[PDB]
Amino acid sequence: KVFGRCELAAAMKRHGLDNYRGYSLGNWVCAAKFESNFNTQATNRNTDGSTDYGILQINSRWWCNDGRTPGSRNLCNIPCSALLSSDITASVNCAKKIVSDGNGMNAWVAWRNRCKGTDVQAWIRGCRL
Ligand SMILES: [Cl-]
Ligand code: NA
Repeated sequence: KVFGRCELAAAMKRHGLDNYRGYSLGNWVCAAKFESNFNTQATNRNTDGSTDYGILQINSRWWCNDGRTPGSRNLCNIPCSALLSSDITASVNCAKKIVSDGNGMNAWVAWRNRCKGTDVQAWIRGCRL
């Protein structure tokens, strides 16, 4: 599923991401924009052999099981395929664990490089929230 910007903002809000660990909704929508371009089906192989999955490009080295990442953990206790669903519940639940891991949203390199310090409120501007 390719979400609309405000459609994704509404779904992230319903699932409790709006100001989760102090990160406003625009931060989450900005991260999704540059990670996946709002595509739930996005996958990307990393140099280390891990893969990133879904709207927030969650990595198989720590967070989900894909059966092909040697030495990895599954700290969200989910198949990585669950992160590609049109229903973002699994991605949101796993993102809450990741953002709580100690470095906040710096866990998402694209958030640090393209969202951090920017006018992230622009990502929810015009949305009925
Ligand atoms: Cl933080
Ligand atoms: Na894994």
